Amino acid sequence: GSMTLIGVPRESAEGERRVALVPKVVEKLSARGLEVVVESAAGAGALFSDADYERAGATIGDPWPADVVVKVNPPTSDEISQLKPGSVLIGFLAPRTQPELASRLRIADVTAFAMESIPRISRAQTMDALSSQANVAGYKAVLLGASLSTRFVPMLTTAAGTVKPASALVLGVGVAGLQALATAKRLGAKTTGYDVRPEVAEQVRSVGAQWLDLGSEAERAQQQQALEDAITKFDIVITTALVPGRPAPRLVTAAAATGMQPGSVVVDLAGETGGNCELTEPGRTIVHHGVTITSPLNLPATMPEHASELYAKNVTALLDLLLTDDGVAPDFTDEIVAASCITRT
Amino acid sequence: GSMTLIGVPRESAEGERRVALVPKVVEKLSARGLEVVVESAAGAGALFSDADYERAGATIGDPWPADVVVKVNPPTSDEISQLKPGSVLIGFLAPRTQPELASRLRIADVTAFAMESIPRISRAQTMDALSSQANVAGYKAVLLGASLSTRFVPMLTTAAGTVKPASALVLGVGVAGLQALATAKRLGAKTTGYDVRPEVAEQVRSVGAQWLDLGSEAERAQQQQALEDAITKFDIVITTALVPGRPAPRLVTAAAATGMQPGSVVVDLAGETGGNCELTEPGRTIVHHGVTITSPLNLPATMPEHASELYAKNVTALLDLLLTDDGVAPDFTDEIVAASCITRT
Ligand SMILES: [Ca+2]
Ligand SMILES: [Ca+2]
Ligand SMILES: [Ca+2]
Ligand SMILES: [Ca+2]
Ligand SMILES: [Ca+2]
Ligand SMILES: [Ca+2]
Ligand code: NA
Ligand code: NA
Repeated sequence: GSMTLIGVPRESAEGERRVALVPKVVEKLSARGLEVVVESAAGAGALFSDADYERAGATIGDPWPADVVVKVNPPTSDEISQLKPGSVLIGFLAPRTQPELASRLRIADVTAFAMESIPRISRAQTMDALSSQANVAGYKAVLLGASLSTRFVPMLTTAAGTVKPASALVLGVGVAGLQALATAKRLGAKTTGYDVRPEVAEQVRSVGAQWLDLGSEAERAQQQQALEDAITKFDIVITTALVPGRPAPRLVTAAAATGMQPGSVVVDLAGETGGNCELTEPGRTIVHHGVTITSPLNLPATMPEHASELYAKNVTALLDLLLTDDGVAPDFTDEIVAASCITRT
Repeated sequence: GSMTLIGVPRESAEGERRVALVPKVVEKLSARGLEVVVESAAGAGALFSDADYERAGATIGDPWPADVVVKVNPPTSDEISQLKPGSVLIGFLAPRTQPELASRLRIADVTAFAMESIPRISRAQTMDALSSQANVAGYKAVLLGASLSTRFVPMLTTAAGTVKPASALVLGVGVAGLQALATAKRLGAKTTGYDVRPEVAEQVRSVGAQWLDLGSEAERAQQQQALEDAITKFDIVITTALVPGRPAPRLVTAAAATGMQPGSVVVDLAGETGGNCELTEPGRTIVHHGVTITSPLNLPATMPEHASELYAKNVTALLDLLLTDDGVAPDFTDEIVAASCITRT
């Protein structure tokens, strides 16, 4: 590993607090003989110091000309300009929403792997960055809902009075939605999950939530109306549904939100692509007819040490495929390597 | 009840969102024949509307000249100027920290009852406003700690990696501290409670927390040092200890806080009286050597519907003592009435 240098930059995006490698993971790479260069204050968002990285065997310095640069968010034009020809870049590279990025990296002679493009196969389970970040997001979505609510989540019997538990509904039960159900349940909520994919029922039940069953043309309208009616009954509604490269599916109409009791909260995780809720204002928290509608845009950044640690393990699992005793040598017959590389033509 | 008018003002204090009666409680008073006047937008902080109050039988109007005015925070000079002679005022009246208030109310010919001065006796269990508000505060303290942490609270085993649970320590286990222990446990933390009163051990254990045992002159120093060392081991530390009318007890030294791991959080509930933590900046969240120190000043206001509902039940339980078929007639031979009245000389 001594001839291979891995570079970790500070994330430049507004509000970002994650860093692509954390000191514990850097320590493992150093122990294997790889050289790691970490940009000064790269870990500052996650409350790490430069000394933490140096203790893990890194040097503090310019990360951009490394043989392999590992980062979180897509690189800016100015960042790409600093990559050296023949290098590898690993990170979220927005293959759907930033298609020019692939072109730019190819022109720069950088071989680049998009973490979003890691295929959903058994061998890649440890490399699934979309899932690790979504786990953090689902957990923090519940904390945000509970923090904005005007009411307790758990049932409590106090000397002053008794209160019923909150009912929480999660719409879209992928990784974030499942973690939201689990976290809401921990906190004492009565929980219900809904997803257009029927096979998700088992997962919803496995975390102790009720599976919402609604009951083609005039039937589809009865269904939409049944979903709208169901939403009005909940104190906390968390929406998570995405379509890669497309607007977020509309799941919470204006009427549904308006029909919720005062002090209820809708936590819409889909704000970057338009929101699942018609009344969502991306990146803001607003009140509509006494109902709080909030649209966090980067929940992983709000819990940045564990978001970064999990992400770092995802990135290093992929990197381990790319490394041989000879240094950096991606095997393009490996499905994971071929599927995630955005620069190969 | 038809000849007795109860007035509910909008709280004027910066950041306050509670209201002394909520619509559900107003409904009960109306049903008994009492007239209730609620100031317009009094419930707006808790997301209630004027229509909610009118539906509960209230009229919307000037609350100050009522026979009984019920409010949350101590009245300002201008508010006192609007009370009518011969009226009753019930609320938090800061008997320790605002002694002139009693004098001012006496001069105004108002008979005033401080909720802080409700005696801690069996008959007054339903009237304990300090406790109901502290329950809300302990719960919201944990949500705030978990929201500021850079790490998960629960142990999780994910495809990306496993994380250990957070350890939470609560210093001062009265009502807020006990609810903080219970809430942290719900969320998945390993919990420990500490209090200078030994009899609190049973309460700490009853919520599934470990009781911290530390081990006169040089012994007291060994104890302080043992507490300091213990604090460094925790991911979330919640401090709640108060002395009525005096500075908050110092429980977390600068060294203790500094010795905590990066991304750990200290949630100090005692900021209004100086803070339990030496590094606390009242009403702010700061970072010191990678450790987050936060000092919320009004956690009840952050969950205002249930804080107000419980408070409303406390206030109305006292009010029921003061009411007879004849209207307002406090019996000063009743220990609760005599102990809580601050204007009687
Ligand atoms: Ca080299
Ligand atoms: Ca090194
Ligand atoms: Ca390898
Ligand atoms: Ca009258
Ligand atoms: Ca009336
Ligand atoms: Ca009575
Ligand atoms: Na409901
Ligand atoms: Na620890």
